[PDB]
Amino acid sequence: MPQALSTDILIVGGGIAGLWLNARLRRAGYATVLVESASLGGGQSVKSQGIIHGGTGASEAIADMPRRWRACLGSDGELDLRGVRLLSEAHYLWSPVEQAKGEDLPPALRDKGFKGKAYRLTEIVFDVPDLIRRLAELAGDSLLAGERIEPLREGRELAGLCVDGREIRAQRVVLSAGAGNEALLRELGLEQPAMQRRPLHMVMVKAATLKPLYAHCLGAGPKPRITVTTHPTRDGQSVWYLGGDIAETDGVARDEAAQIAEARRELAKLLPWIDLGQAQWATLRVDRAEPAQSNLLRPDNAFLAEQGRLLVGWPTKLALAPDFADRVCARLEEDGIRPSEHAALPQLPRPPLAEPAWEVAFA
Ligand SMILES: Cc1cc2nc3c(=O)[nH]c(=O)nc-3n(C[C@H](O)[C@H](O)[C@H](O)COP(=O)(O)OP(=O)(O)OC[C@H]3O[C@@H](n4cnc5c(N)ncnc54)[C@H](O)[C@@H]3O)c2cc1C
Ligand SMILES: [Hg+2]
Repeated sequence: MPQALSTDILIVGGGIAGLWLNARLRRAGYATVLVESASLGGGQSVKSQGIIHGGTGASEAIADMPRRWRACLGSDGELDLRGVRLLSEAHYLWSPVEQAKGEDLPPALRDKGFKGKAYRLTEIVFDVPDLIRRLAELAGDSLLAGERIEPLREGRELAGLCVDGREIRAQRVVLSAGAGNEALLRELGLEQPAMQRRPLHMVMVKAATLKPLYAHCLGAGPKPRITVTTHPTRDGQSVWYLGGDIAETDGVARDEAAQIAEARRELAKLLPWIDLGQAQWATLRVDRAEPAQSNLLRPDNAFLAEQGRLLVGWPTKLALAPDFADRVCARLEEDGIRPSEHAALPQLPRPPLAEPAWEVAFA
């Protein structure tokens, strides 16, 4: 028998949404346990491009995100993320806000061959592994590696969970397990809220010759043709990580070589002044985990649902993790749930941190 535990809020899943919420709750005086079955940040989060989007009824929530995340890096934000690494102070639009010129242009667009125009946004780009590291620090002793989860009932009521045979009692249980939310819901005998999986086929290029770039390339059409972010590697090279429309439906249908070949064509057109002849190339397939369209959604918002003492959801964007936290805290607030008194947590087995794919795919 492992030592039984007691807290206020028990969170399942240590990606950005669970970790951010955990940090908010602890800051507000709640006791928590956060349960992760693999590595923290290791589903979608560390695989994101790290861009904090900010672009109004439903669309209000997203618009305020860059300001909110920025605040956290200083003295007066909703979390203490001071000393978290930004990859870039700005993300850019790139066409054929501020119009950027001369040495205000991103390094990769300073070339004389750069025709067309770039626009600087308030949007920010975070080093996600370093973000996750800090949120794990803010978690303190709440963090628990646990693989196998069962419900802990009191009649029909959900009193907590049994994690690797350990009973953990809690006033609420929150499922922030990404793609794992579906099977956890089934484990509780639930089928709502339903989940969808929208795959991406992301491309990574690694070379010594790359110059920093954080941008959506627009042709015609609302959506980015490609989305570039630059990621430094431990050995002193960089990696350009490519999302956008190249990583969507037709990218998904292309195999690795066809997807790489498509990526080479497009970089030769858009950034011909950067020699990729010595570059290494890889791709990455990953599913976005979202509420199904069959749920009651507001689009540019986090999604949350509940059944009894169970709260469950998805941020939809990494950007919107603070909105996911707000939605949980307003339920707690409306329901009158306050911090109670609990024994200190013992020593617990701790989940590992995830590495970014650019360190694993080449190194
Ligand atoms: C390629 C890509 C690029 C993206 N780029 C951006 C971007 O630039 N900007 C932006 O705002 N958003 C972006 N997103 C969206 C963003 O990544 C997600 O919305 C967000 O990271 C999801 O956070 P999460 O914590 O809900 O999910 P996850 O990060 O998937 O975390 C879920 C966690 O739960 C754990 N878990 C699963 N099952 C169980 C279980 N049974 N028991 C215990 N733990 C479990 C997992 O191991 C995982 O760590 C991107 C997504 C992808 C796929
Ligand atoms: Hg472009």
